[PDB]
Amino acid sequence: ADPAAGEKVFGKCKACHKLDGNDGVGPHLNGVVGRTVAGVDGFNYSDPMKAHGGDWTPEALQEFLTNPKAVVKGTKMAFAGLPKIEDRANLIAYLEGQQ
Ligand code: HEC
Repeated sequence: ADPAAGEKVFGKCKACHKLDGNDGVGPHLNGVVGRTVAGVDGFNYSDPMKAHGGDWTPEALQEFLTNPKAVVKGTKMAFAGLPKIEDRANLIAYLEGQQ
């Protein structure tokens, strides 16, 4: 629930994601909470991501951020994961502020 702490955790995402609407290694993450999974038009998602379905609910997001390949097997997102629930919670709060 701490957006300020979440901002710091986002430092682990900035190498591939932006919050300014621009897509790069990964799709822009501004407005990602509750967003259709694989919903950014034009971004070249992996087949597993496109087949996942549903939305990026806070729960779906926290699980994915703990272990990306366990939630979306075969994803092209090469991030090891955030093992601490507090870090995931704070990051999600930060993302929610950037909706
Ligand atoms: C590059 C080395 C990455 C790092 C570090 C992080 N992410 Fe990522 N992410 C990356 C790619 C290439 C992709 C597409 C994956 C695919 O299989 O197509 C993604 C995707 C996401 C998504 C899905 C977004 C959607 O529009 O469906 C999310 C929610 C996401 N990434 C979140 C995220 C966060 C919060 C990170 C820091 C903890 C993070 N990613 C790091 C590449 C990379």
